[PDB]
Amino acid sequence: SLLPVPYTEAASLSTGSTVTIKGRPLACFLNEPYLQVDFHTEMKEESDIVFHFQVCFGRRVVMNSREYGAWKQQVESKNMPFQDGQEFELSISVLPDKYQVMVNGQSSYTFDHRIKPEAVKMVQVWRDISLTKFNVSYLKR
Amino acid sequence: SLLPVPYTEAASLSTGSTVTIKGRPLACFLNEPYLQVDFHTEMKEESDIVFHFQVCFGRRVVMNSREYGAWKQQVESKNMPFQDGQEFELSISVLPDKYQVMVNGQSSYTFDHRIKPEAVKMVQVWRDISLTKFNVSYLKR
Repeated sequence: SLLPVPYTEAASLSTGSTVTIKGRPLACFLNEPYLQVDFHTEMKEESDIVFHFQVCFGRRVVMNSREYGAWKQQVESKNMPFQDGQEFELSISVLPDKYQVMVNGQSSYTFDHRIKPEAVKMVQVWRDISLTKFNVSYLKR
Repeated sequence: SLLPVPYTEAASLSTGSTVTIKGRPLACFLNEPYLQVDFHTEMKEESDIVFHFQVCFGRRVVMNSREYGAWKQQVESKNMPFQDGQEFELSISVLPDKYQVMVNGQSSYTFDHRIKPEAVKMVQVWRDISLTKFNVSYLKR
């Protein structure tokens, strides 16, 4: 749709920041489209990932970090609030201890900080979605 | 790039048909972009899949069929002729007994027919690639 995918935006995060994403899967859930959101430490796509969030729509979600080039301990969830064929609204809030992921207004996943969120310099949203909205909030000190 | 992705084309296949695909991954291999090619029995994306070919670039390839809505026996290969950051040329030939997948001119995967190739009505190419060329040959009786 409107925004380019893969979508990359320079970003800074700290406690109180919110990343808001509105989009739609490009395929029915039977075909297992993916969504991935990565919070990177540099603008380069091969840079480390403080927070990796990968949805296989209809199946599972995996979360991880990639540190000095290596994936660390995977967290896997079978929670699946996303609805087949529907637009979704994803909110990722930076809390003192964790990221909190809201899906269509419902708390759905959390991930404890492994690296300070201040290390983030870039957010990438990619895989099998169209994107109509992306925002990072910058209202807090 | 040039062609829309996801890419869908109505198609017919029989012995001697060749499907030729030229494209490039949208991400470095460290980020595990995917490529998927599905030969469908109807134009609808939820239709059965006579031949499913899914590359996780740098990692593995899985092949399967989806019959009456259900995935059948997965075949997994660790053969990985695709090169990080490079354009690829994929050829899929319909042989009497199997599909043969050539990558950059090199025989790389085969998959025995589970359903007659004459059941195919559509080909879809999707996931994390750009596409510059897609062709189905129609020269044989």
